[PDB]
Amino acid sequence: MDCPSSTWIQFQDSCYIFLQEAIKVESIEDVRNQCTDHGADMISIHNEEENAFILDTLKKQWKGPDDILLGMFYDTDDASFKWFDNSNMTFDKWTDQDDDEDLVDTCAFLHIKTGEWKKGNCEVSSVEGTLCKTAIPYKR
Repeated sequence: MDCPSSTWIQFQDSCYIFLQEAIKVESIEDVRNQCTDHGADMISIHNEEENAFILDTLKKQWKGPDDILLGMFYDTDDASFKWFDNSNMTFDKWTDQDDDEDLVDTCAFLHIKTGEWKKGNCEVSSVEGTLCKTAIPYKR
């Protein structure tokens, strides 16, 4: 087992788990805590392979919402969307959305249906589930 438990789905070189945890999310760092609690961090897409993986995988193993939070945060200083994986956003499935100055009002969620993302950061408490991605040093 590369992954901690069987609820962890191994993909390429990482392990994924959805834990629909209802917690007071102050910032996306708070929601991302749900994952860090498991030694993981929020999901991070570097290819459609990941994007479309999560997409089915979510519903295939776990429940599956219409959209899962991406593990992407909006650094308002850089004004960038960043992966909690701490790696460059080298891939993106951005859909055409409405976008004001700040998209801090919204967060980034990958759409379970199509695999499209929304812009933002989850600085809202309305997050009850995040996908966690942790890499496995076993395959690193």
